[PDB]
Amino acid sequence: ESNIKVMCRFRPLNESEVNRGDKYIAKFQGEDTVVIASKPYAFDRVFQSSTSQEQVYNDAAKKIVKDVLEGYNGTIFAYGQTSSGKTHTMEGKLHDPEGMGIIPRIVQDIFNYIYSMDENLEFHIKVSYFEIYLDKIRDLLDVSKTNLSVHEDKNRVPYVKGATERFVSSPDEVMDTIDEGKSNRHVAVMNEHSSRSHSIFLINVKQENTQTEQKLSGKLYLVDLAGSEKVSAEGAVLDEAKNINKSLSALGNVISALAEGSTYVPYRDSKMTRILQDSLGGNARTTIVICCSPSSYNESETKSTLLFGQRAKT
Repeated sequence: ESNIKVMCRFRPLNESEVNRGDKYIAKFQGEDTVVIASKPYAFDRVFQSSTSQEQVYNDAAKKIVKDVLEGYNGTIFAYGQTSSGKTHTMEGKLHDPEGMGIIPRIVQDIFNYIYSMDENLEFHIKVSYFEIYLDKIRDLLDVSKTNLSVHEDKNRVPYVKGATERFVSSPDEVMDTIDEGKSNRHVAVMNEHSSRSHSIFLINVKQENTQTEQKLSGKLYLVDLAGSEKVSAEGAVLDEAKNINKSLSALGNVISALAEGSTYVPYRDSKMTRILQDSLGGNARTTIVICCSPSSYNESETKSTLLFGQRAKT
């Protein structure tokens, strides 16, 4: 009923960390569940370390991509604490086909589809890239715009006023756009390269059918979530933490309302969920990719992650 799928990916394992003296802590009872500290967590799918990039994309994103090319909206969330493998899962290696993670594979599927239609279909792809930072909407493609707003049009379709829309005509133009924006996202520092905001990448695929003169329009949102911080330097990083946690809780409330089939879903309680209202719940398709470390050293954070993912399971 909810249309939301939660998928948990576990990472290997690496040499540097085996030499520190860590245990694997994660046990699997089938395609379903991960068991950590004797507690079971069931999801829509659990990927162990042997699961390839391509098969993660196939399970998580491929049919969402098809649906947007058929005129639907969709959303993919990436959640994980640092070193959970969130970036390997979402981006991977640029031009490596085995290889590349979810986002470049999406871009590759879209343009293959386009190239294979050629005659019959005319495409215009608009991309946007912005972050939710300290509850402000900042454009990552134009840093001069640091405080945008969300609105609804006449048919209650959400839009970000003033956000940069770039036309793109090839996979390279798309990845370039991603890179420009990454260079502007708020990161920091006792972890390391720690996102201090949520990022939203929008792929808007507009179609016109040559033969029939009929238009199609689909929105695909790629949301990279900053991890919840258990922070009590009591200054700007504090404000960052409290905002990250609130927005995650607001998202979790909506996610949970949808998963439990609530007749009222509280989209209004945060800027992100207002932005995502036509692409999260209803006839939209969503995958939540939560990334976890197997390491014993990470055990409480992957627990934090798993429980957040559970807010979304029916």
